[PDB]
Amino acid sequence: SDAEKVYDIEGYPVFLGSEYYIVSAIIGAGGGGVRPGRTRGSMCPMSIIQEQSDLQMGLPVRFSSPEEKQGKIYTDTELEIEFVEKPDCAESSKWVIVKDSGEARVAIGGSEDHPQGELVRGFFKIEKLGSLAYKLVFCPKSDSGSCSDIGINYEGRRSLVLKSSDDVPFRVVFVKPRSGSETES
Repeated sequence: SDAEKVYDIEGYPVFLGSEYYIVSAIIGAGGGGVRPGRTRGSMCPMSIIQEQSDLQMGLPVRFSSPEEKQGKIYTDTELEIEFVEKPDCAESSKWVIVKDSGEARVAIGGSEDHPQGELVRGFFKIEKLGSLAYKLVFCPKSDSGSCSDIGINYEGRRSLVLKSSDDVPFRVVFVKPRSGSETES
């Protein structure tokens, strides 16, 4: 329920709990998928970067919801995101918002990986960006009544950040990884 259903590029619903690559949509600004990446000035890669090549779909993620453990994903509904793999220096691969430079960025790891005061509590949501794309948004807890678009900060590292305006979202589509009898990690 709530709005419209979110589908992968194959036309199938995006399911909570299943693995999906998040890659740049055809109407995007180029590039591939996302993955944890090196943080400028840190030994532990806790930033999220977008691949420069559309040949690289990045690392898969799985979506979860505070209302149901399974089911189809609908736009404009609360979601939490996590990569299916995490660095050993991080306690988790969950996506979080870290604000400590005027400009909030999307990172991985929770309260055990970042100073509490730096994290911004809230939920993610997937919004439809036409019929050829989607975009991710983050809705702060305290800011009850406003969500910021997730966009790319182009600086050679294509890192994911929260945009102040809604004119520069990272346009994406969802791709299910290939499998069969088993999907080792």
